[PDB]
Amino acid sequence: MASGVAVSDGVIKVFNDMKVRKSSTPEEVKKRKKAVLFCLSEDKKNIILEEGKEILVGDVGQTVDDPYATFVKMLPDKDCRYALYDATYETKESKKEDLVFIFWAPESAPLKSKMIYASSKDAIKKKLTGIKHELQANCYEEVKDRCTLAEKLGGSAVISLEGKPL
Repeated sequence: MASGVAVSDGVIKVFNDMKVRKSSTPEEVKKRKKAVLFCLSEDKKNIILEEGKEILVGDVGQTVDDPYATFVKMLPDKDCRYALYDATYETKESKKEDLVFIFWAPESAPLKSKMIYASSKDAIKKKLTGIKHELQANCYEEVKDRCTLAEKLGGSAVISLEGKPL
């Protein structure tokens, strides 16, 4: 075989920011990374992060009518990626948000970017340290389903996944 994968540490650097809501004023809270999509290093054996594959939250009402759409959009089935999505629902009380690790691993992915990632599923967490929530999918229907992603946050009372998507 040829298994192997070593995180570049930074994966935690960006994760430590995803755990918390890096914001403050009204001109920042909207610029929160709703989901950070990672990607296997060039070496093909090191867990690292991307540069231009992170969807914000304010985009929903800034330059993106559908934020959740941007995800699956750049979430092909030929490229296993790791994303830390933080769905925002509005139950019978007030708008909230739940951080989750949308484990995107398309079973139809390339063995040259699948045999690692898959087996890497545990290697990555080595840095996450038992991530709170999670949601692994292998189909646009499973990843592009509000009801599904709304399960990790509690879709019992959730009237919407963003006052629109649901």
